[PDB]
Amino acid sequence: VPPSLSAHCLKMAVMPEEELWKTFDTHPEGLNQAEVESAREQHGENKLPAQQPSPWWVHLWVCYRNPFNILLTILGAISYATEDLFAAGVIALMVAISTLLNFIQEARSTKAADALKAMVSNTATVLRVINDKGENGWLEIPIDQLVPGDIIKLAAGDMIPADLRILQARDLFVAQASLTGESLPVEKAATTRQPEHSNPLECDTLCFMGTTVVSGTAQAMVIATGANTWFGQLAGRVSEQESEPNAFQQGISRVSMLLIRFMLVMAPVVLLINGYTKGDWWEAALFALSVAVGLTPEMLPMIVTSTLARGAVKLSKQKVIVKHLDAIQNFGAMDILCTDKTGTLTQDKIVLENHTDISGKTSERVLHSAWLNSHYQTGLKNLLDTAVLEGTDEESARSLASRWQKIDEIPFDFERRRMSVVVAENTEHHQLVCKGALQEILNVCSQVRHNGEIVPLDDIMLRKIKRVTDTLNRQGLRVVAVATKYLPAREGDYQRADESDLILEGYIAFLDPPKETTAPALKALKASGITVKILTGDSELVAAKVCHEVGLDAGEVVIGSDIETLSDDELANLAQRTTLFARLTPMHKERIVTLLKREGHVVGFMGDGINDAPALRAADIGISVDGAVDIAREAADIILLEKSLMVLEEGVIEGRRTFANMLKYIKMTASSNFGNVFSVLVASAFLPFLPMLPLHLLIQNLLYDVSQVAIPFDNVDDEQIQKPQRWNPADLGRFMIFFGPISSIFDILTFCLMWWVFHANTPETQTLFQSGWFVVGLLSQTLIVHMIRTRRVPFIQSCASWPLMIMTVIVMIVGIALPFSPLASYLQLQALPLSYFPWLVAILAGYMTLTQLVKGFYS
Ligand SMILES: [Mg+2]
Repeated sequence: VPPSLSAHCLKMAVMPEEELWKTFDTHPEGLNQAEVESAREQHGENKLPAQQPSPWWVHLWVCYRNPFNILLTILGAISYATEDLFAAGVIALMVAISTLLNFIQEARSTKAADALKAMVSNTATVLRVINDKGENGWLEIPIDQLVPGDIIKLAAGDMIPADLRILQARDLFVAQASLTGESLPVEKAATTRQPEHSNPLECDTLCFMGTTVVSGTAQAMVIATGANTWFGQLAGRVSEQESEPNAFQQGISRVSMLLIRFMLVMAPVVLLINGYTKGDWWEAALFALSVAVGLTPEMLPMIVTSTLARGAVKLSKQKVIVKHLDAIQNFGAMDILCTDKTGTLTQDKIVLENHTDISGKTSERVLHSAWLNSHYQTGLKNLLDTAVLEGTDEESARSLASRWQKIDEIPFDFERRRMSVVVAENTEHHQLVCKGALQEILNVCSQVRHNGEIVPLDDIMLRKIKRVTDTLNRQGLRVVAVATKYLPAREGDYQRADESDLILEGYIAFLDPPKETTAPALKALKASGITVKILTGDSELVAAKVCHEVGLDAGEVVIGSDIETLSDDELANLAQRTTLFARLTPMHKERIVTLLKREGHVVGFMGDGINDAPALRAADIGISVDGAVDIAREAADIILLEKSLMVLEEGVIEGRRTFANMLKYIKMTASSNFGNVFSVLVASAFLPFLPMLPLHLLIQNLLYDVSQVAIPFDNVDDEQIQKPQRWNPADLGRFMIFFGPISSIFDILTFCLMWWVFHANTPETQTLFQSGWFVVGLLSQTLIVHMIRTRRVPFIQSCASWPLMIMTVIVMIVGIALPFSPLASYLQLQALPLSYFPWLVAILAGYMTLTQLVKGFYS
């Protein structure tokens, strides 16, 4: 920070507002097109939404830094060094395919996740001159067009586009955690109320760029733009913009890290045992290359990405359009679901039930009062208005339409949460009818009609009305109170201020029948381990009653007022053991989701509201609907076609299947590779030659992975997808430790069979031995898949899908017939005598039966 720029801000904050208009050449009405153009030409332009794009060459490097590709490149270069061009070329092709696949996937991710902030859809509210004749108005212009000395208006949830001086403010609060480091918002006043000057960042009359407005409204004037902002650049995200990678790529990286760990503790050991026993350190390093390449699945990223892609494709037919590949991983493992009640628990169809007055008696004059407000409205079509319109009879409707004529209408606004319609049956007096939320109705009503008699509205009547609508809400009934007022005829236009001293004729009640499909869906969601939570903005009574029909156990309720007082940890503790949250603002939903995220649960939020998008952004997975507002869809992570918990439940089941397959392949390949590597290690000392060469091991792995291409099409047992899928190397390591030595035992048997029975006990005839262990190693690896895929019995209690069973047969045929081919010469393999095949079959059958029997010892 420059000291010179640290004094101009203080001077402007302490400068009188009277002289501020002339200093920046700004008028109270605003800035015209010519004035704005001159200011832009002279001072410059503000921070443009455009940012530095990632070059094609630069993106390839970050697309390559992942540890798996580094390990593969190291192995390929080493194989090139040790006079092995074929293996090095194959490894190079594998790493190139991996890089291209990661490239296309990362381009898709960048399309899905361009940056932390779009900075393009963000605009600013400026006065300007819309009519160009001094009429002015309100415009939504990009922040880049904000010139210095421009009058702007601030509202809650709007980030500061540039440095501004507060001219007028009404309870304006700004979160300056980025600049000042304080999370607590600092109130901003029109005049500097701070006693001590010389603190430009702490000045209450100055707001800097990069900060947001927590609450309140204000009208400030821009003082700096472009590089003149105290933030400086605030847009130099040229490189390392996506510091956090996909959780999917993170999973692949940690899986590769486990195997790298195993290599770094096993390859040196082999180098020692064979290399000290014999003394040929070149062959010792060749053994080290063999063990290092033994456990390194070549197409691990290819198979995992294929599995996730197939999951995403088959979810598309289940009305679950998943945006990103990574989203499936979080979708399977999700265990807490936070949804609003309207549209998921209850169908959005809203029928009308009852015509009660303040006394609760069924009164039809309340329907007469309500019908005019709905019919004589010219605003946006309302489904509730059509409901109350249908509620009334046709003859009475025609009589009312003939008797009354529309005069004026008050549009519905969130500030008052009410809408009023002015109608008149004659030219002497006019009748104003207003409907809305109950509390806002009593706030504007001073008298009520009790049993058809006008009575002053005292406190006892307020309490009795509160009790009766409390009973209505406990029934599950959305109460809407209707108010009427008689005023003399006038030529003026009625405004929101005219809704005062009205007479509350009665209350109308509406109910939402819960979806017929939602009860089994909620019963099944708990059968999948998913805990359903309701974060609803409606009344606590209505939500509690709604939870009863569906079958969800409301238990004790939590009101959004209480959660405001609590801190992060206590609120997280409360939210862990509570199911329903009511009377919630969007920030409350975001905070509750973030606090639920802490303990490790993968929390997903489902919403289709305009203000619901930040909750979608915060959660581990944001589920929205195609029929929602566009911004929510762009901020989501799964856009299912229609709001239904049955569709989401089936989507979760399929997203668990995709995870079970993707993890099952990892465990199978890791265990088999570790078994082969262990066998190489234990027999490294005794064999004067390599058990199997790297070119032999690499081809075996490639063919096994080709047989692993059908894994995404496998049939997952219902036991696997019955709980959230967790991914941790702690269990992968012990699975490898258990299921490696079982393979190593039979590989030792194969070593002994070659050494003694077939007399391949001389380094001049190592090819028969090396070739011989290759056929059995490649056959057993693919054959053990059917034994170890399922905890239950291998063929009579749980079978495998056709693609998997087939590809296994094809790879077996390729492996057996590979030595009997011209390709044997280039692969350093040779033909095998017919006496081998019965021994091969015996070894494979023994390995299968043994492994199936031992299998029960995991638990
Ligand atoms: Mg093996």
